[PDB]
Amino acid sequence: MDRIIQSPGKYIQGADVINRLGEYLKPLAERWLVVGDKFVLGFAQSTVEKSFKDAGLVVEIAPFGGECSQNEIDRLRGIAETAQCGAILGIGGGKTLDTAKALAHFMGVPVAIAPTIASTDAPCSALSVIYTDEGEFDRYLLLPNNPNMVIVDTKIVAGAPARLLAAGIGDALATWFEARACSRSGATTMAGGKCTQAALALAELCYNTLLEEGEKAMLAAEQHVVTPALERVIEANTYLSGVGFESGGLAAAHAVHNGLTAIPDAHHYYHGEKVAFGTLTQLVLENAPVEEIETVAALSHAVGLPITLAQLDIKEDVPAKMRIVAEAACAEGETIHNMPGGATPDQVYAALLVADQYGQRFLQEWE
Amino acid sequence: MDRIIQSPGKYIQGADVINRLGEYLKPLAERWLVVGDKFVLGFAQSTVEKSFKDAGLVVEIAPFGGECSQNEIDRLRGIAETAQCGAILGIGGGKTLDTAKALAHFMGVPVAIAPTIASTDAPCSALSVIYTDEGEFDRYLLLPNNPNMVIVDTKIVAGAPARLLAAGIGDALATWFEARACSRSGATTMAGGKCTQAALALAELCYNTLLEEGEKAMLAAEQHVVTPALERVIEANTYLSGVGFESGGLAAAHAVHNGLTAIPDAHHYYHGEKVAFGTLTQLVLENAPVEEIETVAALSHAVGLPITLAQLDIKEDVPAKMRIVAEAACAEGETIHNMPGGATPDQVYAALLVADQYGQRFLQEWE
Amino acid sequence: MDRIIQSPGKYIQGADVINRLGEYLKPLAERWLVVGDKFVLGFAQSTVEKSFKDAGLVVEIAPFGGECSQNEIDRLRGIAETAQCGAILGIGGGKTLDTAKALAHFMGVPVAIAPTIASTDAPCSALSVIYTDEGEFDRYLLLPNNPNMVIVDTKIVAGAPARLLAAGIGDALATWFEARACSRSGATTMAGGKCTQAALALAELCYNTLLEEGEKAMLAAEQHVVTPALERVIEANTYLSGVGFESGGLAAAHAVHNGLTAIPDAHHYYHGEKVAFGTLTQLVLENAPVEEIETVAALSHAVGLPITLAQLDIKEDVPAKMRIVAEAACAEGETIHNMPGGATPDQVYAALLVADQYGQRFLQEWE
Amino acid sequence: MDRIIQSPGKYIQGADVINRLGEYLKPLAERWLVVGDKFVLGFAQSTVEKSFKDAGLVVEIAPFGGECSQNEIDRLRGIAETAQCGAILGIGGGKTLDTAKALAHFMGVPVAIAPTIASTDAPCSALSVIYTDEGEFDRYLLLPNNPNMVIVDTKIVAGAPARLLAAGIGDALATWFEARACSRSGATTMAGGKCTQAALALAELCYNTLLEEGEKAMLAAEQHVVTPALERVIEANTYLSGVGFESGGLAAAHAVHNGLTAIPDAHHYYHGEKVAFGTLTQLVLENAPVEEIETVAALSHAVGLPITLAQLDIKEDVPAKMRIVAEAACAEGETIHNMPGGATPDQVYAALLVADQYGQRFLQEWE
Ligand SMILES: NC(=O)c1ccc[n+]([C@@H]2O[C@H](COP(=O)([O-])OP(=O)(O)OC[C@H]3O[C@@H](n4cnc5c(N)ncnc54)[C@H](O)[C@@H]3O)[C@@H](O)[C@H]2O)c1
Ligand SMILES: NC(=O)c1ccc[n+]([C@@H]2O[C@H](COP(=O)([O-])OP(=O)(O)OC[C@H]3O[C@@H](n4cnc5c(N)ncnc54)[C@H](O)[C@@H]3O)[C@@H](O)[C@H]2O)c1
Ligand SMILES: NC(=O)c1ccc[n+]([C@@H]2O[C@H](COP(=O)([O-])OP(=O)(O)OC[C@H]3O[C@@H](n4cnc5c(N)ncnc54)[C@H](O)[C@@H]3O)[C@@H](O)[C@H]2O)c1
Ligand SMILES: NC(=O)c1ccc[n+]([C@@H]2O[C@H](COP(=O)([O-])OP(=O)(O)OC[C@H]3O[C@@H](n4cnc5c(N)ncnc54)[C@H](O)[C@@H]3O)[C@@H](O)[C@H]2O)c1
Ligand SMILES: [Zn+2]
Ligand SMILES: [Zn+2]
Ligand SMILES: [Zn+2]
Ligand SMILES: [Zn+2]
Repeated sequence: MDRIIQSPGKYIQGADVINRLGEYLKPLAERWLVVGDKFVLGFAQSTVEKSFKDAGLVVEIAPFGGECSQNEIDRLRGIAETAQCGAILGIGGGKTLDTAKALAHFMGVPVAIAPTIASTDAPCSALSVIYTDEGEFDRYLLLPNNPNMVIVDTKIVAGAPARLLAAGIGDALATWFEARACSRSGATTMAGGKCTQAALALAELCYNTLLEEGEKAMLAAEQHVVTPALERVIEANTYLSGVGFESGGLAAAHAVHNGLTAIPDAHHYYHGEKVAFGTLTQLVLENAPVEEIETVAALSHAVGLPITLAQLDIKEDVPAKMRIVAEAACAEGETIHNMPGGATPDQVYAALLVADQYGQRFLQEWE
Repeated sequence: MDRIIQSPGKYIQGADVINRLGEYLKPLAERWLVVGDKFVLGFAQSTVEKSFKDAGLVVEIAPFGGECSQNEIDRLRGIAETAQCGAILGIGGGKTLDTAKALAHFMGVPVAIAPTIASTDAPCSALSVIYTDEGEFDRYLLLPNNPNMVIVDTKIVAGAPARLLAAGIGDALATWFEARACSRSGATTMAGGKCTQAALALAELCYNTLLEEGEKAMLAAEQHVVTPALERVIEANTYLSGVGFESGGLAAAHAVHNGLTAIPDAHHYYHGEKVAFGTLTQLVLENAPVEEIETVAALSHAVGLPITLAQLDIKEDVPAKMRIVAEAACAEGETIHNMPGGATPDQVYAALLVADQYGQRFLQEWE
Repeated sequence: MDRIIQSPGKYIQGADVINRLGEYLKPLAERWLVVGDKFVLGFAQSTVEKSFKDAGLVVEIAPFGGECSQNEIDRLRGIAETAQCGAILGIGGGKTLDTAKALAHFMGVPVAIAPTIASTDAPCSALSVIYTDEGEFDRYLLLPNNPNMVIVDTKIVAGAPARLLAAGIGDALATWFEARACSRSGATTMAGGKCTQAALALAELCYNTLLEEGEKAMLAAEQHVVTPALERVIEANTYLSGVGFESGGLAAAHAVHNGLTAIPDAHHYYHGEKVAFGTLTQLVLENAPVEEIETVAALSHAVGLPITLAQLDIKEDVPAKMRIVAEAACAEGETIHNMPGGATPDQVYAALLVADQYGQRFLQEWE
Repeated sequence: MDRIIQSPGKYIQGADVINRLGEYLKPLAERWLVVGDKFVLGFAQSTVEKSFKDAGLVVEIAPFGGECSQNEIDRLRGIAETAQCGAILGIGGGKTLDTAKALAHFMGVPVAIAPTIASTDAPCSALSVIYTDEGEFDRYLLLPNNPNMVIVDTKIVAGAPARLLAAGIGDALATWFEARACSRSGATTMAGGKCTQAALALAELCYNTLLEEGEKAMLAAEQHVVTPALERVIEANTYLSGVGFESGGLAAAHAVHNGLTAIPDAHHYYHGEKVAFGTLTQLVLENAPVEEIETVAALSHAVGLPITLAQLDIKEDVPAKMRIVAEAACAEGETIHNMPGGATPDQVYAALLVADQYGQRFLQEWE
């Protein structure tokens, strides 16, 4: 069938690009509603206002309630209609960004996306994940296009807690493995077609970038400063991983992430931290070579991601919980079925326990 | 400076995808002006009308005058307002697509483009070239965004003259060398910033695809059939080179192309045919290793592109003509200035004569 | 523009060459003033006198006051005019040698240079660095030629404190990295032109020599004896590094050295010890691969050079001091601007902190 | 023994650098004798006079007799004292440069040389060959130093006959093999000591430059234009081979050259043309591996150098002539004695016949 690749229309990254926001956004619309993470507005709200004002734009700022829920979106629709804005800007982490995309779609207007962390591969995709106000999965909202514009201030990312950069590394490290599995199996992507070569190349670049640059990038995030390694890892966590997962494919790592959220123990760990264990689980399923397993385990360990179930607070009733994870992972319409030859609940259960054992031996040997 | 990559929002490629234009375009608008010339509407019109009709869309077919000019745009816009079209589809070669992009810009509506050939890398880009009704360059029209949707029917492309596929290879083969040069010089790209890693990776993938698949694809093109090699070369010629040139950078090869168009002798050659000589010229300028120049000359020769001035019909008064080419290639604003260290007219002159001598020696040996 | 390489007219190294000084110097002049480091004159003054006397030359010996200042040079001019000498010999470390060059230039006579340590790349260059008597930077004196003759007694070098050989390793280890950056950026060299191939080759040889021979050479310097590894490292620290920096180029490592001298904490560390940290800082800026960073950090550590700010006594108020270092490093006319794409004060600050972190982890891991 | 490298003080190369002779030479002297023959002053004189005039210098043009002989030197010195010149500029080919170096020596003043061809490696060296007014070898004049300044206008060199560039390649291609042999035998170099690492690295760079760039440069030479390949070959032919031979060492190839000049048949060939056969002779003597001899024969053949005795017009009485060559090459004082293990007349005789047979087989295969 057809080969399809999707992208945001334009992706921009640079130090202090928050000062140029207005100038980049001006071609899209004159009037703007900003949906902003509260923490971020706390240090940056004047800077944002000045950026728009200097470009001759009209802007109103709405603080974000914190969850991408139907209620929050509806609240923001009300504010948007009153403002009669021609476009939405999301500025924050993934929850803020998914909310802005959904809002913009319901208002039928352009959306710009300004990640203030590089924590997940949400920013670039044509998808918003909707939750209940209690923080539970509600539904996927499939958008007819990717954001018009994605603008990443690398200095703001560098000032955020380093754990959130690690989390994004854990999210993005899965990308190549999942897109390759889908290539091998011939699976349809979220873009609705088979893999392009472009998408697999970006997915592989993502993996190699993290291997070469991940540890260097963490030194910079820990000191809250911008270096070339950090710029490269931000691009990987954001553009490469975004295009790679959506237009290259999802498989076991994401299915296992979803499984793990059915366990209360891990629910407050970051998306990428759960994806990280999902990647190790996937390498058991696809029987990756010893040196590949070790390379991934070593990078994950070096940036502080979990490589064991105990690092996700899964310490008691492990067999029973892994049954739950395995069943959820193989539910109808999960992406585990994109693996070459598929995966049964028993195969995933087996992979979970064995990945945990590999993690546990890796750690012991590290003293 | 910021690092920027731009892309069409969605790129789709597949055999007989023209049957699916409706389902794919539906999410963007209900009412469409379809702009195509007589020849294309000749084979395509009834298929388009049925695909749109079955998706529940409205179409207004507007035969195209053949030239991308302000008058032609105004006329078509005339027709589009009357019909109350929400979106433009261009279907055909580069002049038709250029026109649909410009029209859609002036009317503030989305654009889809459906190339029926793969002969240049211009289609996916955020640029429209405006011409006189007589066919002379008027001005470049910079667009605020790349086409919303690009849809390539590989079966229609396979039916086009094989010469046009080779010409496309000639245009796309420059991509890597020009992006690499701009990366070495730190030049600004047409997307408005410095190179992303993503853009450089797609430019290099373009090059490697053409090396690996070029000759195989030309066998398919000459038999007018679709193979995976042809599919890959079409992607390289269209998506990879489009992103590579616009977000990776242009340099000497394109500037030499422009110089060659000041020479009446070379008027009957396609864009990519002149660019193919420009690439060899560039490799002399940057003093590429013998093995690289030989690889490029061999691929160019194997798919029928020119590697000498005589194969562009430049046979008489060659010194005098190359002074003209060199002076034009080095005109203020030209992309030759993106080469590391720049290039003077004298340097470009020298490279033109030596690239020609190199091509001549290469042809002599080949027999 | 023009490609230029500069050299001393003749470079000589050998064990006990101090005995052949007179014979080597005789073609330049009959009457000589020797400007001599006091420590050196303390053990070698009779040997020097005998060398000249045996060759039939006339010599007068002036002990060097210790700083290359305008006053010291003026004092020595007075002595030289009275002596009516036809040439100057400098014998000592870098401060003695720069003084002799400056003196010889002001008297308009030939200069010979006899390093008694291999501590910096001063000896061979067409430059004298002038200081205040208080030991502060005054001005660069650009000489119209390099020394006529450079004569290195490898046994005298071997008898000096081993720390001063390490210091020279730290000075010379920067050479390849800086000349390569300048090659990449197209920067002008101190010789006034673009890089020759000759200069880059000598710069690269310098780096590879230190990697292969640095540790072996330190064993010999510690035992105060001459081996082939020591002879090779002396040549690297003196001729290779001299030609390499002047005719290949300076970039971030030297700019960072200059920054660090604005900090009182490090002021009494040797030139090369500060350059060593500057090299690690540069490898952050140019995003060197992990294995290159590690190779350089390991060699620097093995010969006793600093790889952390604490090893230069920068232990308190580090952020504030690194702002100072970064601003000085990027001052107008510094060589940091020779890096590909340049470097802002923020980029250099970032590189300083991250290089320090890499150093600190390297040391921790070394237990 | 001491390790010594000698070099010209400053080497400058660039297109149209003749326009900058004044600014570059100013630092050495105010008043100049410019020595050039009719032909060179023919194209160069007005340019030189304007460059000097604009720098504020005085010039006295002294047309050169064509032969480097004691009479010619005395005459010119005559003119130089009258004019009260502080420095000599030689401009032209090797006989003019030789003369300027010798003159400047006898008058005790600095010398600048501006080669208008790149056909031998003699220009940069500290040696002048003196001849009879009739053109016969009189004596070698050893100079205490290399030229103060060497200035090569690559655009003038590109205008010279292509044959002279190839001849230069022939002269420079020996450099690495002769320096390597002297390094293996421990022979003393013309600079008066054992090999430095620097000199061996420049000799090997010369070889690799010619391999990589030789054929490319010959295309530029034949079109009479400047490319980077030509620039690199000019540097190899002039600076790298000059330092390589004088500070690296001469061996069999030069001795064979000398032997070949005792044979009237080879009189119409350039120095580098005879040396090219001498190199192949040397590779037989040292029993170089088949792949090395083939590489050298192929490069020599590709740029038009002789690889057989017939291509030096030695066609009759070849055994008898090769006895003469072998005896002369092995004369007391000749450099063949620097080969590891030495060489007897019989060994050299054998190598000459076998090198010829090798060349003949190589030409037969090539068609
Ligand atoms: N749509 C997709 O394709 C896709 C893909 C992956 C993940 N997601 C979604 O992404 C969400 C997770 O995003 P997230 O982990 O970024 O959560 P988030 O948006 O809640 O951000 C995490 C935390 O980071 C803080 N933060 C943000 N910027 C900061 C800054 N500059 N300095 C300091 N703190 C800062 C926020 O205040 C917040 O507390 C989930 O809802 C998940 O479903 C969507
Ligand atoms: N200087 C220039 O103007 C220049 C230079 C180089 C390339 N080009 C490009 O080349 C084009 C020139 O050709 P054109 O304008 O006449 O375009 P065109 O559309 O007429 O090109 C040939 C056509 O034949 C069609 N075709 C033939 N048999 C077919 C079959 N069996 N099934 C399906 N399709 C079939 C192809 O699909 C294609 O549309 C330009 O539009 C431009 O894109 C232009
Ligand atoms: N001109 C240039 O291109 C260039 C390049 C680099 C550095 N420099 C200059 O070099 C200077 C630093 O030179 P340095 O570090 O050699 O300083 P230095 O000349 O003061 O020598 C350092 C110490 O070594 C001692 N010493 C010298 N020879 C000895 C021996 N044989 N045995 C024992 N002790 C011996 C001296 O007495 C002195 O105390 C600075 O002024 C710097 O600006 C110039
Ligand atoms: N046995 C020998 O004497 C021997 C052997 C081998 C090589 N050589 C070398 O070759 C030389 C022989 O040639 P020559 O002495 O007649 O030297 P020459 O200077 O006349 O050589 C040719 C000249 O043509 C000039 N030229 C021609 N067209 C030009 C243009 N358009 N622009 C600029 N310059 C242009 C070149 O610059 C060059 O100076 C010797 O001087 C020596 O260096 C000598
Ligand atoms: Zn994810
Ligand atoms: Zn093009
Ligand atoms: Zn230094
Ligand atoms: Zn020679």
